[PDB]
Order: sequence, then C-alpha cells, then structure tokens
Amino acid sequence: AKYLELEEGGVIMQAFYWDVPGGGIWWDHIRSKIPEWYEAGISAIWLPPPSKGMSGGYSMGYDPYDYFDLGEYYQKGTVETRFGSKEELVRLIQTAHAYGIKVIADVVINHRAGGDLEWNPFVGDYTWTDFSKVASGKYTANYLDFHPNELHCCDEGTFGGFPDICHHKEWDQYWLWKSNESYAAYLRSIGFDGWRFDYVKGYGAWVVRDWLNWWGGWAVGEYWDTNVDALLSWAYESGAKVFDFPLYYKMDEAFDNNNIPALVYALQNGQTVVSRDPFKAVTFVANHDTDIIWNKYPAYAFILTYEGQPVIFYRDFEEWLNKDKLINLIWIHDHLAGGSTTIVYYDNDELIFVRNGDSRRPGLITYINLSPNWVGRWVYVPKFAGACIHEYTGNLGGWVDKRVDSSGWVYLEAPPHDPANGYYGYSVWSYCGVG
Ligand SMILES: C[C@H]1O[C@H](O[C@H]2[C@H](O)[C@@H](O)[C@@H](O[C@H]3[C@H](O)[C@@H](O)[C@@H](O)O[C@@H]3CO)O[C@@H]2CO)[C@H](O)[C@@H](O)[C@@H]1N[C@H]1C=C(CO)[C@@H](O)[C@H](O)[C@H]1O
Ligand SMILES: C[C@H]1O[C@H](O[C@H]2[C@H](O)[C@@H](O)[C@@H](O[C@H]3[C@H](O)[C@@H](O)[C@@H](O)O[C@@H]3CO)O[C@@H]2CO)[C@H](O)[C@@H](O)[C@@H]1N[C@H]1C=C(CO)[C@@H](O)[C@H](O)[C@H]1O
Ligand SMILES: [Ca+2]
Ligand SMILES: [Mg+2]
Ligand SMILES: [Mg+2]
Ligand SMILES: [Mg+2]
Ligand SMILES: [Zn+2]
Repeated sequence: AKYLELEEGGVIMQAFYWDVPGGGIWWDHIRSKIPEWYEAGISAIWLPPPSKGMSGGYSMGYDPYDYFDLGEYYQKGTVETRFGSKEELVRLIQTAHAYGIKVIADVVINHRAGGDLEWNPFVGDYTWTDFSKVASGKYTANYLDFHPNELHCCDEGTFGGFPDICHHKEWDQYWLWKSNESYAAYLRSIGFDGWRFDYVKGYGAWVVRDWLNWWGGWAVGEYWDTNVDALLSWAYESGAKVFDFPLYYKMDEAFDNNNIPALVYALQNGQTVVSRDPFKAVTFVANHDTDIIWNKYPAYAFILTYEGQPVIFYRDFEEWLNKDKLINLIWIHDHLAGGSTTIVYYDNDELIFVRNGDSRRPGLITYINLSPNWVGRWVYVPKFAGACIHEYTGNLGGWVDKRVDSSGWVYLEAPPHDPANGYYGYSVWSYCGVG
C-alpha cells in the first residue's frame, strides 16, 4: 500500500453496496478504481461474496449456492455472477496486489441457498437441501449438512428461511476450510488475503477460530449487536475483529442530533468496541445493510482521526461525498493519527480531542463542529506546548499555522458545519513540517 498496510491498521474500502449495477461489470469496474484508490492511500478492499448464488445474475452473493463457482459455470441462469466472471475477479485481485492493496473475501457460511428439493427425514418434510448438482462438483451437500440433524436441532442462529449449515459435521468443515481443497483454500489460492465473516451470530466462534488457525490473515466478523460485551466475547473467542456497531449507533445519536455528549459518554464508559479494545474494532460510517448517519463529514473525521481501524463506504467515496476530504482524512489517519486519546473539550455541538502519538505518527488535535457558524476557543494542549502547529485539512480556507505558548494554550478554530454550502465542520492540527 502507499501508506499503512492492512495489518498495520490501514484504511479499508468497502468496494460495493447493495444492488450494484449487474451484468457482470462490477469486478472490472472496481479494477478500474484500483490505481485511484492506491493514490488515495487505501490499504485493502472488501469485495462482496464472490460465489454463484441462488438468484444467479441478481444475487448479491449472500445466498450462496455453489461456493466453488466464482463466475465460470453455467447454472442459475448465468455463467458470470452478478459481479463478473472468475477470470475478471482474479484479474481484479491480482491488480489490487500489483498496487500493494490487499483483498478481503466476504465469507457467507451460516447458510446456503438455491438447493434442490429433497425429502428430509429429520424434518419430516421436503427441504431445499439438495446441493448434489452444483456445477463445480465441489462441496455437494444434503439434509445431513443442515439443522436440524442427528447431532442437534439447531445452533446459535438462523437467517430467514435459508438452510442453516451445521459446521459440526466433518464434511462441512473439510469443504469450507479444513483442507487444501476447501473454500478457504480456493479463495486464498486466487489471492484473497483476509476475511469478512457474514452473520457470525449464526454459528460458533470456534468456526472462525479454526478457519484462522488454518489460513491466518486479517479477519473481521459481522456480529450485529449493540452489546459490547457480546461483540468482544465473540472477538476473543474467534480471534477475529468485529465491526463496531455500538460506535455506529452512537455516532448517529451524536452527529445527527447535535448531541456529541452521547458519543463521548459511550466512549468513556466502554460502550463502544473501539474504546474497550481499539485493536479489535473495525469502525465505519455506513455499509450495504445500514446507512442512518446523515451528517457523514464529522463521522468520517471522527473514525479517521480516532482509534480503531476505519472502513470507507464505496458510495461515500465514489459517489456522494467530497472525495478530496476523504483523501485528506486518509492521509491524516496514516501520518498523524496515532497513540492514546485525550478528550480536550465537548458539548452539544463541539468535540476536541488529542491523539498523543506513537512511534510513527506524531499525534494530532481534532476539532469537530456541528454548528452552522465558525467556532473558536482556547484549549489546553501541553503536548504541543511551545510548538508550531499547522491545520492539515484546509477547511479553514487556506494555509493556517499557530504558535502554542510555553504553557500549552492555543486558540483553536473550526469551520461551520454546512456541507450544502461547502463547509465541512472540522479542522485537524499537528506539528508543522510533517508533510
Ligand atoms: C497501529 C495501531 O494504531 C492504533 O492503535 C493505537 C491505540 O488505539 C491507542 O490506544 C494506543 O495504544 C497504545 C497502548 O494503549 C499501550 O498500552 C501500548 O501498547 O502502546 C500503544 C501505542 O503504541 O496507540 C496505538 C498505536 O497508535 C489503532 O487504533 C490500532 O487499530 C492499530 N493496530 C494495527 C496494528 C497491528 C499490529 O502491529 C494489529 O494488531 C491490528 O489489527 C491493526 O489494526
Ligand atoms: C457423502 C456424504 O458425506 C456427508 O454425510 C455424512 C454425515 O455428515 C454424517 O453426519 C453421517 O451421517 C450419518 C448419521 O450420522 C447417522 O445418524 C445416520 O443418519 O446415517 C447418516 C448417513 O446416512 O455420515 C454421512 C456419510 O455417510 C455429507 O454431509 C453428505 O452431504 C454427503 N452426501 C453426498 C451424497 C449424496 C448421494 O447421492 C447427495 O445426496 C449429497 O449431495 C452429497 O453431498
Ligand atoms: Ca446457524
Ligand atoms: Mg463480465
Ligand atoms: Mg441518522
Ligand atoms: Mg458549543
Ligand atoms: Zn450443527
């Protein structure tokens, strides 16, 4: 990558959204963006589930049918998946690698879909559990591979009415990750570096732990819950990171309702994954399932200057927000945003905090303002005492430098929050001469 690598906490780009244009053009489209994302500082890309789904060309990949068909077998009415051909996917992955950008596979293994009808003796009725006809000829399955079966009636959870995979069966373990012929092996063989596990609340953390013991690589699990104890419990049991949904909902409460204290209190009370273990939290402002934060500028300013590992949503970067602002924040994240965090000030519409720096990043001062007016106030930041500080976003309208007195006091300023008029509501500062 250009700056920090994925394993170093680099910025991740979720390279899709719900219902992206079909026709098998997505892999090629994302490939065309790789050079631009490289220059922007992106360290890795998270791609949608790559396998042929039940809905064929209409599938977003979350209804996997033939795990080993990445768009090269004719079935479910199409050869390519909604995203493209296997060849196009491999080309995308290898192109990302050419630019030093890692690739994350979206692993959907709680359930399967598109199976044929067969008599299920455990249910006493017909179920869509016959996967004997998958065109790849790999990982066929039947009622013995789903719940209920002879081992138990169910596991941690189900997803709608889709057949629920029983990972306790050796056949399923072998085909998913526990062998050199597995789905994990296949994904790794074509270049996937890391993993994003879908609906992990639906099965045991032990599944992800064994998968990682076999293949390693960066990993995150999608555990949809606001209970931090549950998310972290899963994170430690699985050995993977978790998406910080608690932070997401708190940022909505705070930035969308002029109520920053709600966020600060959640952080201070360990009610976010990031404020408890920033090495386990994958932060985000929006994703393909939920997008409730309207005031995205202060939200991105926050996750790109605060602790944790941030993910930028495709639509925000490529379609909806001022791309230059996100490019600037990525630079700030990788060059200045390091160390512990000290909250300097906060009220309904203002948030000022300091990143104390680490071995590679000197630290910074973030000043978020939700009000439609210019704001300024004296702040006590002894870390920068007697130093020359520079504003690195340009949001004040130009080149701005300030001299912090020997005591640590300096008059900090932030622009109005009025994106409709070109004002973004935040300023970021650090030592002069960094870059
Ligand atoms: C690279 C790292 O950057 C960020 O981590 C910072 C923490 O958020 C801060 O709290 C602070 O942690 C310090 C510890 O509290 C202290 O006990 C001691 O261990 O020193 C730490 C600082 O050196 O500073 C951290 C570094 O700036 C970010 O939040 C975090 O996600 C990043 N971790 C990445 C790096 C590695 C391996 O080297 C992987 O474990 C993670 O998956 C990466 O995301
Ligand atoms: C070949 C077969 O392998 C797997 O089936 C094994 C089950 O997973 C095990 O749990 C065990 O099932 C036995 C029960 O433990 C026992 O209580 C009793 O119910 O007998 C069961 C066996 O009849 O052993 C099974 C292997 O003998 C895998 O789960 C399963 O999908 C595999 N079936 C393939 C074979 C056909 C036949 O045309 C197709 O229907 C399927 O698509 C194939 O995948
Ligand atoms: Ca399940
Ligand atoms: Mg195509
Ligand atoms: Mg909202
Ligand atoms: Mg105020
Ligand atoms: Zn089971």
